[PDB]
Amino acid sequence: DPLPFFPPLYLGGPEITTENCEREPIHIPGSIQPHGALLTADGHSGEVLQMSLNAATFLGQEPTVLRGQTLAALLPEQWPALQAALPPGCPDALQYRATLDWPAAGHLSLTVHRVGELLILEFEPTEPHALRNAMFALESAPNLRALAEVATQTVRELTGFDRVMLYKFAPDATGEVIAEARREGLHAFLGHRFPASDIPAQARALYTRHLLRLTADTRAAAVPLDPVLNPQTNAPTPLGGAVLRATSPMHMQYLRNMGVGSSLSVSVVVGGQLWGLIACHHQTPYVLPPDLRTTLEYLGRLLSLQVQVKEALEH
Amino acid sequence: PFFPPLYLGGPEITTENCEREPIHIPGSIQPHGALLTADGHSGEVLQMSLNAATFLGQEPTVLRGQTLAALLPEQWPALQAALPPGCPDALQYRATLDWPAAGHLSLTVHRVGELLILEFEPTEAPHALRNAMFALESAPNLRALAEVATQTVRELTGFDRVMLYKFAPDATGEVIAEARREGLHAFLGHRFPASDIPAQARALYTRHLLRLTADTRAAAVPLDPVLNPQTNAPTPLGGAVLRATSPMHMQYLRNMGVGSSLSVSVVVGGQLWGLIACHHQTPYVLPPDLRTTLEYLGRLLSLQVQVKEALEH
Ligand SMILES: *C/C=C1/C(=C/c2[nH]c(/C=C3[NH+]=C(/C=C4\NC(=O)C(C=C)=C4C)C(C)=C\3CCC(=O)O)c(CCC(=O)O)c2C)NC(=O)[C@H]1C
Ligand SMILES: *C/C=C1/C(=C/c2[nH]c(/C=C3[NH+]=C(/C=C4\NC(=O)C(C=C)=C4C)C(C)=C\3CCC(=O)O)c(CCC(=O)O)c2C)NC(=O)[C@H]1C
Repeated sequence: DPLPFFPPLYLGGPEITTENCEREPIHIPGSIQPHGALLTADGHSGEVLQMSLNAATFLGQEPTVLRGQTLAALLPEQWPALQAALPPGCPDALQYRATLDWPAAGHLSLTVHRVGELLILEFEPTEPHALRNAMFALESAPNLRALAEVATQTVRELTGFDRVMLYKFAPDATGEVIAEARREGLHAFLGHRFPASDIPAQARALYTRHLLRLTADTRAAAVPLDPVLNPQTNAPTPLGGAVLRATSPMHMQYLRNMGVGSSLSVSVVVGGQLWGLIACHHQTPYVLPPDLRTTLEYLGRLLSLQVQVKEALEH
Repeated sequence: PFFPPLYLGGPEITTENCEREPIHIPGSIQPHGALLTADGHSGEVLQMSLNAATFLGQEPTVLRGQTLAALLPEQWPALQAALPPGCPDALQYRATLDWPAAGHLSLTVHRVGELLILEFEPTEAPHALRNAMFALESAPNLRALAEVATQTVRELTGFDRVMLYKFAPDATGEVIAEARREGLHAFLGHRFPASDIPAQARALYTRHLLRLTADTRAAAVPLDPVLNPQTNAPTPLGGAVLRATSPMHMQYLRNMGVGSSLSVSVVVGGQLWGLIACHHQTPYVLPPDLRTTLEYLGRLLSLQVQVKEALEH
């Protein structure tokens, strides 16, 4: 039965059990994963409102100094570019990316998107023809099976992940592993099917709009935003569009129990519906840098197109 | 059918026999790169472009005996695996060579039956592609998508004019969006007859998705031999971007005052929906890595055109 979200934990909401799965407001956890930092800022003035508690250590500045400046002063070269790329009223799915040379922290990748009157800024550390070669190989795959196999093998070669599966949704939202590339010694998940509650309904809706999400370390504690609520609204900060957003504790226990240290997945979206997932596992924690993740994002789109094409060749 | 090419004493091309020019077998290439053909098994260099000596820095005869194994040691096994016998002519493999004579070359290979076609071009060596991809996806409708696409391509390439040219059901073409330098004529809204892009050229554009003319006044460079030794027949060059452009179509560019021209197929439901069409007033060799960006954009636009057309119908 579909039911509306509970309030999050920090607003006195209940703790999540197997009973109330579909009602966890996973998009507003009030916290991020510790391998990057996040700031929120007023979309018109550029006043800095919220920051992750670890921000001082990524950005090399005291909180009170950060919060006391506008983005115009903090990001003089990027602030006008942000404002042109992310105009008021734009969708929350639109992202702008730049690379910064920050004194204390080396090269940072900056990813920005806009939710209403809020700008959300994510900072992460950042670092030949493999993509072009893959694009052509995907297109020349003769059928859906060969496409799925080429796609899994390519992603594994690009990333070094221990296990890469193509996980396809059935009409009842159960899912099945239809191809996989895996490290020697791992047991096969090929042909196994998994029940529709394994990836509940509010996560599938979110995965149709925001196409990549990850868990770099399944044992890492989440880092709170400070303050936790958006001071504009005294309400929760929407993080569904932020790759740094903390992962559901329910989902992290599910991965730990499987022996997974690091998890990543790309959505494959066909005709406006979530067709499947490029799902990756690593046994140890593992951070895939932003520019490599971009390659996977591009492959997500290519695969969406090629899945349509291969399936049309099939009636 | 097709007329024989000129160099096999076929008729010269007019506006009476527009549909019958064998644009895939011109026997020559554009001079900003070099092409070798080679045997699929032996790696034996069978044809070369008369200009190969320039790019490769090799005494002419040296090449036309040697083997790819010898000539490209690191690459030759990769090719063997990447382009297995029986693969499609559409499948391409690329690498960057740090080659003694020329700082860096791009190498592009595909296979047509028993022949490997190798293309060499100068090359080199950020977020504009990722930023463009998200911009295309958030365009609210087909019109805005067209506008974003043309603007994005112009910004990435510096081309004087970028158009989105859409085919009607009878192959009548219409410029539905345009991004252009100040002080050019506007081709926005204009329609053009179907024979401007003749049937045999639309079929080729459905399979091989990027073509260009780097300099509309440059002479083609012959293949030597012109005929493939294997077959004593013309080498198919339809999947080669270095392939010489139809003199008929270069005359049409010169008469417009274009000095360089590039397009990308937008393919939807197995059919040619439209072209990303680019103009430069002067000669312009777009480097291979930037062309790759446009090739990606072509696929992304193909996806988004279907998405956007579905939310009208
Ligand atoms: C009562 C709650 C439960 C629950 C919640 C939940 N699950 C996700 C997301 C995912 N669950 C996945 C499950 C699988 N992993 C596999 O390897 C297989 C099969 C081989 C299955 C079925 C997957 C793949 C995802 C997507 C993310 C990923 O790829 O790692 C969420 C949302 C997480 C978030 O967005 O932060 C939630 C809340 N899952 C259950 O099984 C029950 C106990
Ligand atoms: C007797 C045959 C004729 C003919 C042949 C021909 N045309 C092409 C390719 C193209 N023609 C194009 C025409 C236009 N360019 C524009 O900018 C506009 C309008 C604003 C039109 C109508 C285009 C866009 C192409 C595609 C290639 C490109 O982007 O430059 C070929 C194929 C050449 C090749 O692939 O090597 C041929 C044989 N064109 C005619 O107009 C008649 C006279």
